[PDB]
Amino acid sequence: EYLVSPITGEKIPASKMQEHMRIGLLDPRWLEQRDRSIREKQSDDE
RNA sequence: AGCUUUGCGCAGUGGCAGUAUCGUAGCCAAUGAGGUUUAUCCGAGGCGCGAUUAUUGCUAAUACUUUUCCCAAUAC
Repeated sequence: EYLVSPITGEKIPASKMQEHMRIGLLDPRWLEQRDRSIREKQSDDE
């Protein structure tokens, strides 16, 4: 179902539109925080 | 042709509070979250996890000496 994105404007259909609204608004700082957590929580000695 | 309403942006001028702000390729949620009162009634976010000066950035405070010139006859 060729819809319109209020973020980009591409023609995303009915079902994957919802996921688009969860990804297109995902905070870029979340990626940095998750990579920081991986780097900090996996370099620890037992 | 002004007047005006709603929502959304960009700003400007203020006021208020730092026990709160944000994140959520984690989960659940109008096919119903949560319900202590008004329950054959109300009606949205909630939980877990994470960051932190209980939002985050800047700006400023916490010192003087290198050089470079020299003495001499109108004489056996």
